[PDB]
Amino acid sequence: SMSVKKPKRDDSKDLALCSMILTEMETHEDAWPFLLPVNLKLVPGYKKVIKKPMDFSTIREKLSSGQYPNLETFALDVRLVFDNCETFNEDDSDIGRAGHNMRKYFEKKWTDTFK
Repeated sequence: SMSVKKPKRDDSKDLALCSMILTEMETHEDAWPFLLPVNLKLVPGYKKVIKKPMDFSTIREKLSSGQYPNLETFALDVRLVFDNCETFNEDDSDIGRAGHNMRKYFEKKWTDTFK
């Protein structure tokens, strides 16, 4: 509350560390469904169904341009990528399996880096 603060957590390396995690996600072999925005002209249903499209390239550009105020807003967009993928894709599809795998991979790096 006013003039009453918990001790200051060092957040000065967060930007660098999120960039590193994002590099690791970009270079994973199962990243291909997520590298670029879904083509809303070429994929029926996507525009109407997925209210907030997100992809790794869009996260990389937001990250690079100071559009994440803190590491939680960064994790929210990463998780959005996988939540969208589960919304639109069966679990027993290549893309559906890719998304589960990538979510697992991300969540471990997140825990190991920050928790």
